[PDB]
Amino acid sequence: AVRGSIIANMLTLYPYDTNYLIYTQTSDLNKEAIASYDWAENARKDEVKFQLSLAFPLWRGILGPNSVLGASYTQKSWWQLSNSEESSPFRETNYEPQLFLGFATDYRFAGWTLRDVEMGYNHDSNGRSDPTSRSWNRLYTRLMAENGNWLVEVKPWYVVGNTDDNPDITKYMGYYQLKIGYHLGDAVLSAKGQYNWNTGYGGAELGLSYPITKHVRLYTQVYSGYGESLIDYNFNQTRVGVGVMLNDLF
Repeated sequence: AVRGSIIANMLTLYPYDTNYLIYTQTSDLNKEAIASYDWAENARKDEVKFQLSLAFPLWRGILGPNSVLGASYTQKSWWQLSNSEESSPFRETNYEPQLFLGFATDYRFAGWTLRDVEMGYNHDSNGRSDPTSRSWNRLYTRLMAENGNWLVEVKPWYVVGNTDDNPDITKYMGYYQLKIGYHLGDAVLSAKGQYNWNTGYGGAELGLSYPITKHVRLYTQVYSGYGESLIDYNFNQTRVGVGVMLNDLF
């Protein structure tokens, strides 16, 4: 089985990243970037945030017994539920589809065991038009290794193609994302961050989850920093939220 291995599992729908629904409250709401929306001025700091993440095997065995041509779809949304006055609109959705090539490996080194090696294309959108449109594409490599109750993932990338809606996004995002998971009994502690040294901008996301049932977990999240979403890429905030989860990191 190997817990947390996206590619191994991938070799009923398949999860990719985590899936979850939480009720959040942000330290501040970026009214500036969404000022062109009629409702923008009466925007509240409490939103429902949720994420879906599916993985789809397209061609298993394309380069051997442990490889796969695959695709994923991760979608995050921030919803102004409590804002009944404006018709509880969606503030923002990020659509993040990937086309990739992944390997279920077993390369051991220093007690660690590298289990996923994945290389592909990444497109990340917010589906809006001008002037609220946000977008960037990336060639990345996702690398995951395990060690007992530890899981560590590193996903470096190279920004490719056009970035006109957010030229300087890479200034706030960085060139890689780092995940740390920890298995305290059935509780999963998780750390998700990215940071650009040359600029000093970045952001982190802490998390704690515990099962209620075989398919549902209690979950709490704390995001703090830049780039929580595309429309808030150049905007800092601390958001905290509580809700439910299907699958975590492992």
